[PDB]
Amino acid sequence: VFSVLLIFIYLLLMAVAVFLVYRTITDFREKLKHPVMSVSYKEVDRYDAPGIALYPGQAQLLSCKHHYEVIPPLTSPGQPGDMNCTTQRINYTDPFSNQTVKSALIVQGPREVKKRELVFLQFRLNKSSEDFSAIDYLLFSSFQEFLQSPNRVGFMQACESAYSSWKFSGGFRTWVKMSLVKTKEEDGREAVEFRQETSVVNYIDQRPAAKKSAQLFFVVFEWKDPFIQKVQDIVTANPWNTIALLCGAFLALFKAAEFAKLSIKWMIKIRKRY
Amino acid sequence: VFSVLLIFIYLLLMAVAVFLVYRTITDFREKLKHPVMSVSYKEVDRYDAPGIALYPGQAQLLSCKHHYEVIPPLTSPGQPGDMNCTTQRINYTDPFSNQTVKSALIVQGPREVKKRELVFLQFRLNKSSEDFSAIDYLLFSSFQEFLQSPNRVGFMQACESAYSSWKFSGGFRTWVKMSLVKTKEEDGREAVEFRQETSVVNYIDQRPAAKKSAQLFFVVFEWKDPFIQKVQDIVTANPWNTIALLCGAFLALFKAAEFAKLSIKWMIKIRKRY
Amino acid sequence: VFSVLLIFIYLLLMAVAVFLVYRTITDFREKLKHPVMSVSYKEVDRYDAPGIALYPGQAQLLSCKHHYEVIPPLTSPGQPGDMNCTTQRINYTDPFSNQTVKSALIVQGPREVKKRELVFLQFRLNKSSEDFSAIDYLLFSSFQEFLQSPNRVGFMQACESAYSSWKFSGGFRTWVKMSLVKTKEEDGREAVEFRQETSVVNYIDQRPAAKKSAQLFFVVFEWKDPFIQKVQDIVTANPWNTIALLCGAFLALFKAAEFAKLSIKWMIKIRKRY
Ligand SMILES: Cc1cc(-c2ccc(/N=N/c3ccc4c(S(=O)(=O)O)cc(S(=O)(=O)O)c(N)c4c3O)c(C)c2)ccc1/N=N\c1ccc2c(S(=O)(=O)O)cc(S(=O)(=O)O)c(N)c2c1O
Repeated sequence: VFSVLLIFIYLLLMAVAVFLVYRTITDFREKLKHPVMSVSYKEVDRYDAPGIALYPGQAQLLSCKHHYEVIPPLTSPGQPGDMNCTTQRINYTDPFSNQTVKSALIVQGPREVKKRELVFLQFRLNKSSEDFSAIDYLLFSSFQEFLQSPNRVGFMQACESAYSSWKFSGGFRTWVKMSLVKTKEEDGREAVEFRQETSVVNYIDQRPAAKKSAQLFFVVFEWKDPFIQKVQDIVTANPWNTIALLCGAFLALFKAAEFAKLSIKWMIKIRKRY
Repeated sequence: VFSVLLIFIYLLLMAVAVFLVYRTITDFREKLKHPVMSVSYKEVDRYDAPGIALYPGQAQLLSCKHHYEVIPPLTSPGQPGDMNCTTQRINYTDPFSNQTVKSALIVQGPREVKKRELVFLQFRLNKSSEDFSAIDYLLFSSFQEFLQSPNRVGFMQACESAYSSWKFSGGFRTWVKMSLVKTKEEDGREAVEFRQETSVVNYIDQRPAAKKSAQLFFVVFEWKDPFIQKVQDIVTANPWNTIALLCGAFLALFKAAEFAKLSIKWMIKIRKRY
Repeated sequence: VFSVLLIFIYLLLMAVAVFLVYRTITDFREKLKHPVMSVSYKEVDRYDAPGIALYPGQAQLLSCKHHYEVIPPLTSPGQPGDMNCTTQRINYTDPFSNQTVKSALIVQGPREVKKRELVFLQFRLNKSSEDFSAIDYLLFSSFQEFLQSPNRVGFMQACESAYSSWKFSGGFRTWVKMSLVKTKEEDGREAVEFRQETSVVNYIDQRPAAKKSAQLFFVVFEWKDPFIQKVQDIVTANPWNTIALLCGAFLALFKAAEFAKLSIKWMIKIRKRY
């Protein structure tokens, strides 16, 4: 049976090999899916001029100011003037219904983050029967790409279908801080997405001191921090390394079996002593 | 007196082996206490009816509409009517103080994200000496489960102790989104957590145009996107692979020692040439 | 030509070795640029008192109270009283411009999260021509460390440079919630950051019911959850040469090649049999 004992060592080795193979294959199956993610933060000297698409509707733009200081100056309510920005009016068909042309007002944003550059926009809307005043706006990465790239309808259609719009209220100013997150998929595209944290500041009617009762909106756009987020869905399943380790483990089993065979020859000598 | 020269590389090799073992055990110990995080997404054609747990207390319900258009239509002030919602009133002893009982009403939330159906409901509360108005509310995964599972009080106690209880103001509309994140514990249980980003839009007192001083609440629940987040806690450095790695390193080190000793025998022949 | 064919195993071996070296070099050179992020949550029985800094300017505090009960009490606004907080006024020059000296107040935060401790602060401000009333506040890890550490101006300069400041409006309260995120940087250092999610509730003017129309701001500070969130970036393998890995793989592969070539020598015996 001693022959069967050496084959018993061999069968233990084979069972270990079977367990190793099945464990490794199921581990590789699991690791192919459920990839882990990594986040890296980069710094930018000055953000690329972003694009803000407003949808005022029946409300006209009173004053747009590109203010460098982090403290905007005083304002004269309902006083047209002080327009030193860039604006383009567009008529594009929303993909949702292909029946309502959603007029858009496209405006350049702030670039110099380190000088706390910000954009101040004032809007006036004559009282109506809406019962709820709101404005919806959208953000996209670059404005010069929009201006230069032909078929602007196409670019903003892609923007609207891809990104999301979050409306700001009326009757009190809204402070908006933007942040950029870049994600890479299997196709190697650096998709850019925007995030914002809002902080509404109430507006005082004491300054007007009039009976007009006309709703006013104020928006402030600013860059939160120079840091840009970059999320990568990293993959830790390397077929070549796993195959190399599998072969190494197989040959380790075989060579440990050779060591055990040398020990079993020692034991054969032992038996010969007895 | 050269056997020590032959064993010099042997002792260096054993030092290498000790260093490798210490480093590997330290790495495994560090890895067993620092699990990694992963995130996954999916496209879902129809969400499961989420829970609604408004706690009016002393404010009655005037209207609750299950709209299917992203833009709710015009609404008159006050004038209760148009009840097209499913409601269930439940009383349960608090799970924190066991002193007070908070009467709650449960509503069925939007299901179709693709049609972007919203639920728009409004409450009014007569003048009171509170001087501050606000209504609590919390969400849970499903409403049909709660309707069917007996011993409701226990389910609500668990939901309240687990899910966060948010608060929405009174006096203007609070467009509230939703989003689901699902996590798997080491046991294997699936825990679903709600998170959302509210958006406040102001009311207008012109529509009432009366001296009533009555609160007019307004809430709009809506699904954000057809993406359900999953967070997974991946554990790296499984033990069998590490053991196989260490054994293979030992075998390779010993075979390198044997090859080096054969080459040292050749070099000793060379020395014999001198 | 049979000699070359006998070495053909060697040609394939050299190709495999080139591929393996290139793949491992590129992979482990690419694995340092983007490490892997890991997260965890720690439960804390009771937080360390944090320091809450405010910049009232022309505003004067009216009442600061700690409230262990979840529901804060109701009072008559406009009457100073019930001051049960600790404050240490400071006057320091900001780092951004080194020209504006900004007097700042500091108050003790809520410690016992389990007992539901919330800090209630009332501020009063006379009507002016500002047209936009807001107060910006900051959070630092522990007020006590500030009291103990000399050169306190330096501590707040560092705090202002590091942390971000977000303001709350004037006219309705704000129920600020706080949470702590700890991240370890590569240089053996731990950084603590504050996160929050505001929730504004409208304030009712019925209590004054007078023509003064003075501005009142109400702030509540609470702890979101006792959990502290730690995030750390960790690497994969840090050998800087990983010479042992590929060396052992190569030696194992070469010994396997030697055994297969002995088998091919048996095959040479075969060919001799023809
Ligand atoms: C020594 C060392 C090892 C590792 C490490 C290596 C591998 C690994 N996991 N996986 C694999 C996978 C496959 C393997 C294969 S294959 O399947 O056939 O391909 C074969 C073989 S083998 O049979 O040849 O052994 C393997 N061992 C394989 C393997 O280990 C893991 C998880 C870890 C990592 C680090 C490491 N030594 N690190 C050092 C080592 C030294 C450092 C030194 S020192 O002055 O030299 O003391 C200084 C400094 S400092 O100046 O920055 O302070 C350091 N940072 C030092 C340092 O970081």
